[PDB]
Amino acid sequence: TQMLTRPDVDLVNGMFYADGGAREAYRWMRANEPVFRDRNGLAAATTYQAVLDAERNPELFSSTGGIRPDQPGMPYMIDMDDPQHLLRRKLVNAGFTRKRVMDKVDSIGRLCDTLIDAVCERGECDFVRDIAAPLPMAVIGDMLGVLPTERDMLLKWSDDLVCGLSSHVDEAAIQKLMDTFAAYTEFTKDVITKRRAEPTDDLFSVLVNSEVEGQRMSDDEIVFETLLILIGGDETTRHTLSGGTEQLLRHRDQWDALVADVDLLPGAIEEMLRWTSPVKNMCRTLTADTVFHGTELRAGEKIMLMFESANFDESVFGDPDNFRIDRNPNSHVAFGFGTHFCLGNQLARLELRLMTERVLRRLPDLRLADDAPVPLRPANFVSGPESMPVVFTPSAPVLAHH
Amino acid sequence: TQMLTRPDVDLVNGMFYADGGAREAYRWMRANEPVFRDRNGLAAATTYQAVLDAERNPELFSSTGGIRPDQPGMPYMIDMDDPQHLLRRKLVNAGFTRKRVMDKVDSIGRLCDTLIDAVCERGECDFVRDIAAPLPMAVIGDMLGVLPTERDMLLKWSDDLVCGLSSHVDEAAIQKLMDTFAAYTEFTKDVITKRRAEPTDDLFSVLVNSEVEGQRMSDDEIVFETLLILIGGDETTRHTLSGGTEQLLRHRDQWDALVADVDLLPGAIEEMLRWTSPVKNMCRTLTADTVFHGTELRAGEKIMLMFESANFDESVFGDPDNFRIDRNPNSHVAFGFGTHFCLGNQLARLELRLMTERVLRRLPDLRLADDAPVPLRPANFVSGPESMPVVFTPSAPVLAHH
Ligand SMILES: OC[C@H]1O[C@@H]2O[C@H]3[C@H](O)[C@@H](O)[C@@H](O[C@H]4[C@H](O)[C@@H](O)[C@H](O[C@H]5[C@H](O)[C@@H](O)[C@@H](O[C@H]6[C@H](O)[C@@H](O)[C@@H](O[C@H]7[C@H](O)[C@@H](O)[C@@H](O[C@H]8[C@H](O)[C@@H](O)[C@@H](O[C@H]1[C@H](O)[C@@H]2O)O[C@@H]8CO)O[C@@H]7CO)O[C@@H]6CO)O[C@@H]5CO)O[C@@H]4CO)O[C@@H]3CO
Ligand SMILES: OC[C@H]1O[C@H]2O[C@H]3[C@H](O)[C@@H](O)[C@@H](O[C@H]4[C@H](O)[C@@H](O)[C@@H](O[C@H]5[C@H](O)[C@@H](O)[C@@H](O[C@H]6[C@H](O)[C@@H](O)[C@@H](O[C@H]7[C@H](O)[C@@H](O)[C@@H](O[C@H]8[C@H](O)[C@@H](O)[C@H](O[C@H]1[C@H](O)[C@H]2O)O[C@@H]8CO)O[C@@H]7CO)O[C@@H]6CO)O[C@@H]5CO)O[C@@H]4CO)O[C@@H]3CO
Ligand code: HEM
Ligand code: HEM
Repeated sequence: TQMLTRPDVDLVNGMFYADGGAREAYRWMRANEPVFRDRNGLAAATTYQAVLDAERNPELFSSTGGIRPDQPGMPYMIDMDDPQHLLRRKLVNAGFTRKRVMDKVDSIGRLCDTLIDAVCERGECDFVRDIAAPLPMAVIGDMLGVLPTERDMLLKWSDDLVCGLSSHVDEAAIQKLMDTFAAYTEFTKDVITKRRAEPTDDLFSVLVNSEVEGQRMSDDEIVFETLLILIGGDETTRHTLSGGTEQLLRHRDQWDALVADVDLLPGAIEEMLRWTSPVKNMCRTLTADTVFHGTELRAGEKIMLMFESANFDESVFGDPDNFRIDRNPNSHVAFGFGTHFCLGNQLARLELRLMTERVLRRLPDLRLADDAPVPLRPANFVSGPESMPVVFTPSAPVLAHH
Repeated sequence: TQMLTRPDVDLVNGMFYADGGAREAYRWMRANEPVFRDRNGLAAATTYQAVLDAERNPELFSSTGGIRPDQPGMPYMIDMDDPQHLLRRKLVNAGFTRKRVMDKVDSIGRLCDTLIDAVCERGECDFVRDIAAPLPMAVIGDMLGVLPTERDMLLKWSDDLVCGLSSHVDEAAIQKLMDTFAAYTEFTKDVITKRRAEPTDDLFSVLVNSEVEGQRMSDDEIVFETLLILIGGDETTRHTLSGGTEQLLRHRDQWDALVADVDLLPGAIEEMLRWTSPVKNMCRTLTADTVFHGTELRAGEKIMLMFESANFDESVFGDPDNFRIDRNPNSHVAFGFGTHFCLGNQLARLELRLMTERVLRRLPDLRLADDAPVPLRPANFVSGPESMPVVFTPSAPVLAHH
C-alpha cells in the first residue's frame, strides 16, 4: 500500500540527478520517509539531521565498504575508517596546509587570467567548456608539478578508472580497466621515484616527505592517494563554479551587488556550494542493525547520504529554495561533515573565489545566452552543468606573461 | 541596514498576489522575519504559527477595526468580536446547518450538470468563465430564493460596494457608493418584508425566523449579513474550483487516480483548498502593544494574517510546494481558524465536491489548452485564476429538465 505520490525512482540512475525532478522527490522524502528506500530497496538519508547523525557515527556507518553503492572499497583514505583513516589523512594533509593552499594564490590567479584571456575578445563562450572545466584540472596538474600533457593523461586515466570501476562485468572491460590501472601506476611511480631522488616543492615531494607518528607513506600509498585527489578535485569544483555562477547570473540584483562589492563574495561562494551540491551522495555501510529516523536498516547494507537533499532541508535553512548570497549562517554539507570532511575544501574555496572575483571584474555584464534551463550531466555521483552558453561585452586580454 | 535579499513589496498592491512572486517572498519572510513589515510598515503574520496564535487571541487581535488594511469595520459578523460576534453568528448559523447544506445536494448537483451541458459538445471552454465563475453565484441566488435576474443585480451591487469601500476619497465616488448601498438595501428590505408576511424555505425566511437566547435579527441586520454572504461566498469558491482543478490537470497521475476512484475526492478538495488559499489575507487590529514572533507591534495598528503563506509553511506541512491529493493530515487555514472560521466552509466544500465529481466523470480527459501559467487576478484580498482555457473530448449534454 505505497502512497500515490511516493516517488518511483532509482537513486543509482544518473538521470534522476539530471532531469530536474530530484528536488521535488527530495521534498517528498524529507517530509514523508526521511530515510527513504528507492524502487530497488536502496536506503537513502535525505534530511540534514539524518545525514549529520550518520556522519557523526562512523562506528555504525562505515566507509570501509566503499563510498559508491555498487562497488567495494579502494585502498585510499575515503574508503577507510579511523584509526587507519586518520593516520592516512594526517599524512596527506601535509599537501593541504593553510600555508600550502595560500601560497597558490598567485599561480591560481594567473591561471584564471589566462583562461579569461582566451575568451574575453569574443563576447561569448561556453562557461563550462571554456572556464569552469579547465580551471580545476590545471590547478591539479600544477599542484603535482607535471606538464600540461602529463596532467591530461592523468586526468583521463582517472576518468577511465572511474568508468571501468562502475562497470567491470565483460572480460574485455576488465582487461581494459587493468591496463589503465597499470599505465597510471607506472607513470605515477616513475614520477615518485624521481621526486625521492630530486625533491621539488610539489605535492609528490610533499607526500614523500610527510611523516606522522614515525610513519611515512609508501609509493603504492602515494599512487592511490594521488588517484583519489585526481578524482575528487576536478569535476566537483567545475560544477560549483558553473552551477554557482549560473545562479548569480539569474539573480541580477545579487550579481550587481557582487560587482559593486567584493567583500560579499565569501558569502556568495558558500551559497554557490550549497546550491550546487556537486557530490550528490556518498555511501556508508551499516555495521549493525539499527532503526534510523524511522527506517529499519540491516547490518551489511549501504545507505546513501544525499547531500543535496540535506542542503535543501527547510527545517535547517528556512528558505533553501531561494538562492541568497547573503545567507548567514550557511552550515551546508556540500563537503560532507565529520572525519571525512573534504580535504580539498580550502583549495576548492580558493579556486572558486579567485576565478569568480575575476569573472566579476572582467566580464561585469555577463549573462546567460538564453534563460532556458542549463543541461545537467546524467551521473549518479558527481553532477552539474554540461554546457552553459554566456554573453558579455568583449574586452582586451591581460596577457600577463608578456 | 536591510538585507540585500529582503523583499521590497507593498502587501496592499494587488499585483503582489497575481504576478507569481508571492510564494518566493513568503519563503523569505517565514525564514527571516516571520511577522514581516512591508515597504510602508504594514505588519504581516506569515508563519502558520503566527497566524494561529493571532486567531486564537482575538482579545489582542481584534476584528472590530475591519478585516481590510485600509477601511474601518462594517456592521456584520466578520467585523465583530465576541460576545457580539457569537450571538450574530449563531443567528446566521440557522442558514448553514448540516441539514440545510445537505438538503442542497440535488439542487447544486442539478446546477453543475446544467453548466457542463453548456460546454460539453464543444470540446473546449474557459473553465473560469464557463464553469467556476457561474456556479457559486447560482448557488447563492438559489439559496436566497431569488430570480436569476435578481441574483445578477445583487451580486453586481455587492461587487461595487466592495470596490467603492476600497476607494471613496472624492465626492463623485462617495455618491456612487451611497447610491448603490440604497439600491441594495431597498431591494433586500423589500424581499425581507415579503418573507415575513409569506415565509418560504429560503435563507431570508430562515434568518427572519432564527432566534438565539431570546433574540431575533432585525431587517437591517439581515441586510448586512446577506451582504456579507454575497461577498464572502462567491469569488472565493470560484478560485478554489478553477485553481484547484488547474493543479489536478497538471498532475496527471493524480487526475487519473481521481477519475478511477471518487473516494479520493475529499482529500483532493482539501489540497485544492490549501493550494489555492483564495483569501490572501484578513486584518486584525492590536488592542495592546506586544512583541509578537519577534516584531514589536503597537496598539491600534493592523496586521495582515497571510493565509496562503501559512498554508505553505514547511515547518507544518513538510512538503507544501508539492501538490498532493493524498496529503494527510491537511490542517490548512484556507477558511481561517477560530471564532471567525468560515461560516460557509461546508457549503463551499459541497459545491467543490459536487462540481469536481461531475467534471471527473463527464470530462475525464480534460486538459489545460496549454501549459503556460494561468493569469491570476490582481487584487489584494481575494484572488485566483482570471481565465483558464481547457480542452476535452466532446460528449452529449444531459438536459436534465427534459
Ligand atoms: O440600514 C439603513 C437604515 O438604517 C437606519 O438606522 C441605522 C443607522 O443609521 C445605523 O448606523 C445603525 O447604527 C448606526 C449608529 O446609529 C450611528 O451612530 C453610526 O455612526 C455613523 C454616524 O452617526 C454618522 O454620522 C456617519 O457619518 C455619516 C454622516 O453623519 C452623514 O452626514 C452621512 O451622509 C449620510 C446622510 O446624512 C444620510 O441621509 C444617508 O442616507 C441614509 C438615510 O437617511 C437613512 O435613513 C438610512 O437608512 C436607515 C434607516 O432609516 C434606519 O433607521 O440609510 C440611508 C441610506 O440608505 O446618506 C449618507 C449615508 O447614506 O455621511 C456619513 C456616512 O455617509 O458616521 C458613522 C458611520 O460611518 O452609524 C451606525 C450604522 O453604521 O442603526 C441602524 C441599523 O443599520
Ligand atoms: O582485490 C584484491 C585481490 O586481488 C585479487 O584479484 C586480482 C589479482 O590478485 C591480480 O593479479 C589481478 O591482476 C593483477 C596482476 O596479477 C598483478 O601482477 C598486477 O601487477 C601488479 C604487480 O603484480 C604487483 O607488484 C602490484 O604491486 C603492488 C605492491 O607489491 C603492493 O605494495 C601493493 O599495494 C597494495 C598492497 O600490496 C595490498 O596489500 C593491497 O591489498 C590487497 C591484498 O594484498 C590482497 O590479498 C587482496 O586479495 C587479492 C587477491 O589475492 C587477488 O587474487 O586484495 C587487496 C586489495 O588491495 O592494497 C595496497 C594499496 O597500497 O600493490 C602494489 C601496486 O600499487 O601491482 C602491480 C600493478 O601492475 O596486475 C594486475 C592488477 O592490475 O587479477 C585479479 C583481478 O583481475
Ligand atoms: C567544490 C569542490 C568539492 C566538493 C563539493 C567536494 C566534496 C567532497 C565530499 C562530499 C567529500 C566526502 C566527505 C564525506 O563523505 O563526509 C569529499 C572528500 C574528499 N575530497 Fe573533496 N570536494 C571538492 C573539492 C575537492 C578538491 C579540490 C580536492 C583535492 C585537491 C578534494 C579532495 C578530497 C579528498 C582527498 C577527500 C577524502 C577526505 C577523507 O576521506 O578524509 N576535494 N569531498
Ligand atoms: C473556498 C471558499 C471560501 C473560502 C476560501 C473562504 C474563506 C473564508 C475566510 C478565510 C474567512 C475568515 C476566517 C478568519 O478570519 O479566521 C471566512 C469567513 C466567513 N465566510 Fe467564507 N470562504 C469561502 C466560502 C464561503 C461561502 C460559500 C460562504 C457562504 C456565503 C462564506 C461565508 C463566510 C462568512 C459569513 C464569514 C464570516 C464568519 C465569521 O466572521 O464568524 N464563505 N471565509
